[PDB]
Amino acid sequence: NAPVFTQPEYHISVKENLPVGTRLLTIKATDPDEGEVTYSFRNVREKISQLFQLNSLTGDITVLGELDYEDSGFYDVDVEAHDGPGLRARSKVLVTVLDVNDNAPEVTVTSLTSSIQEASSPGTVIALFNVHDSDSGENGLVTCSIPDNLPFRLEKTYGNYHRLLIHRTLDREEVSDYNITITATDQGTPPLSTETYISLQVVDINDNPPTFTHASYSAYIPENNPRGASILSITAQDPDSGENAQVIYSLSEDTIQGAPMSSYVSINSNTGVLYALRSFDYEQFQDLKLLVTARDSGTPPLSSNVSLSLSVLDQNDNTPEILYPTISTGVELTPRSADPGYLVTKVVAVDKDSGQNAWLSYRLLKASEPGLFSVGLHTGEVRTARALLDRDALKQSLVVTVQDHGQPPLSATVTLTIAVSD
Ligand SMILES: *[C@@H]1O[C@H](CO)[C@@H](O[C@@H]2O[C@H](CO)[C@@H](O)[C@H](O)[C@H]2NC(C)=O)[C@H](O)[C@H]1NC(C)=O
Ligand SMILES: *[C@@H]1O[C@H](CO)[C@@H](O)[C@H](O)[C@H]1NC(C)=O
Ligand SMILES: *[C@H]1O[C@H](CO)[C@@H](O)[C@H](O)[C@@H]1O
Ligand SMILES: *[C@H]1O[C@H](CO)[C@@H](O)[C@H](O)[C@@H]1O
Ligand SMILES: *[C@H]1O[C@H](CO)[C@@H](O)[C@H](O)[C@@H]1O
Ligand SMILES: *[C@H]1O[C@H](CO)[C@@H](O)[C@H](O)[C@@H]1O
Ligand SMILES: *[C@H]1O[C@H](CO)[C@@H](O)[C@H](O)[C@@H]1O
Ligand SMILES: *[C@H]1O[C@H](CO)[C@@H](O)[C@H](O)[C@@H]1O
Ligand SMILES: [Ca+2]
Ligand SMILES: [Ca+2]
Ligand SMILES: [Ca+2]
Ligand SMILES: [Ca+2]
Ligand SMILES: [Ca+2]
Ligand SMILES: [Ca+2]
Ligand SMILES: [Ca+2]
Ligand SMILES: [Ca+2]
Ligand SMILES: [Ca+2]
Repeated sequence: NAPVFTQPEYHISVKENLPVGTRLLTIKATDPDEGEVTYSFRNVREKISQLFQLNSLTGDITVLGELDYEDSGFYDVDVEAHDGPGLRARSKVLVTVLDVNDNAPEVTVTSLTSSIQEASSPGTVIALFNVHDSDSGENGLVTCSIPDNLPFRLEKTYGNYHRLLIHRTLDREEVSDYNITITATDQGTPPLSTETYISLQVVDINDNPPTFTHASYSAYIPENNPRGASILSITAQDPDSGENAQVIYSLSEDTIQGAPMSSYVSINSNTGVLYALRSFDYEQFQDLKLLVTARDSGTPPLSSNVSLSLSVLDQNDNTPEILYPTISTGVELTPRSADPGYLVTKVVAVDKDSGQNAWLSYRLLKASEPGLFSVGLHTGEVRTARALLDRDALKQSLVVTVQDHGQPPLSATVTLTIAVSD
């Protein structure tokens, strides 16, 4: 009779990743009469013909083309058998393909937002993306990941549609740009990830003013100073960017000695270098109060004020004046009967400067009769040091020198003519 298969249908359950040529199964037919047995496909299917290879003699079924679960999951194959002339025996072969997580998730970004205002309202849609995975089961479910520390809340809009919203108010002065990476994680083991990142640039509002490094300033200038002298350097900082962060310096206008402030001090608008336009004579005025403003470009401008206090330092640049005596007989008198210590005269002198530069000391330089008189060091009193004698001359002359105590010191000289009275 006809041959007999060991089973009218053969089953197998294999994974889709089975290498080509791997033996799938083996079909057996036997003749019961007492040989040569043919094994051939029955109704050849083009997909089944490409995907499965069997020879007649071995009767083994091996893989000819890679099986993709995503293409087809079940195969119904018709097989028969010949003994030569006799009736062809029929038998089915059923191949169950299993799913292997061999497709990482594919993320398609539908909408996006590439810029956001600093003081913007939270809740703006940053991105609306959808993820699709070709695999099946838990190998096909997908989760969307965003860095944890970054303060935003991501939620799923509907089904596999997700939204990326702003949970925390944004401020440009913290970080400039963003490289936000959403990583798609597969649930099937081992998991397969596919990450996609989006770029962003933060809009910058002019909401911060320029701030000075010190709440108040104070500089010092010598009395005489060159034209265009470098007095100070001022610097203010603006945490913004672009036009909204440039600094421009100005000197608020006041009046000194009836003259505008622009007469003595200028500032460079770009570099806070304070320049002195004239020399500040200490005996004319000692100090001036200034106000420095710093603004930014763009609209509207945003500025700040700082209180500068400029002080001129005195310099010994004035010789003492001897107001007494001047060129009334220039001759002072002294009695012949004058006791020791008689106040003959007293030198009067002043000094335009201040402090040690206005500290006068008078000393005796030259005397017609040496031990007769005495000049008070700090009072300038010309007095008698001894009693007068008949030998002493009728007309006397002293040379007094007035010194200031500055650095370096300056002196003056005066000759006193003192007549001896009788
Ligand atoms: C965002 O950052 C990632 C890094 O986390 C960047 O990825 C780099 O890409 C270059 C170019 O192909 C690779 O050579 C590096 O290996 C990647 N860095 C890694 C893996 O850490 C990505 O290009 C950035 N994109 C934007 C828009 O900023
Ligand atoms: C600067 O002037 C503004 C108003 O013009 C004022 O609000 C501010 O207090 C002033 N600066 C200082 C340090 O007082
Ligand atoms: C010019 O130079 C002086 C030093 O001589 C600085 O102190 C000033 O700030 C400016 O830079
Ligand atoms: C601001 O910039 C000036 C330059 O003009 C410096 O001299 C100052 O010390 C501050 O850094
Ligand atoms: C008065 O005295 C001072 C200091 O002794 C001198 O520097 C000056 O020239 C004048 O003679
Ligand atoms: C006082 O005396 C001195 C002498 O050294 C002169 O140099 C000066 O001009 C003043 O007459
Ligand atoms: C007064 O006269 C004397 C001369 O003894 C000078 O030395 C002095 O400088 C001042 O002219
Ligand atoms: C007496 O004479 C002297 C010059 O010898 C003067 O310096 C003095 O002021 C007074 O006239
Ligand atoms: Ca596959
Ligand atoms: Ca698969
Ligand atoms: Ca997958
Ligand atoms: Ca801000
Ligand atoms: Ca800003
Ligand atoms: Ca600003
Ligand atoms: Ca002077
Ligand atoms: Ca002076
Ligand atoms: Ca002086």
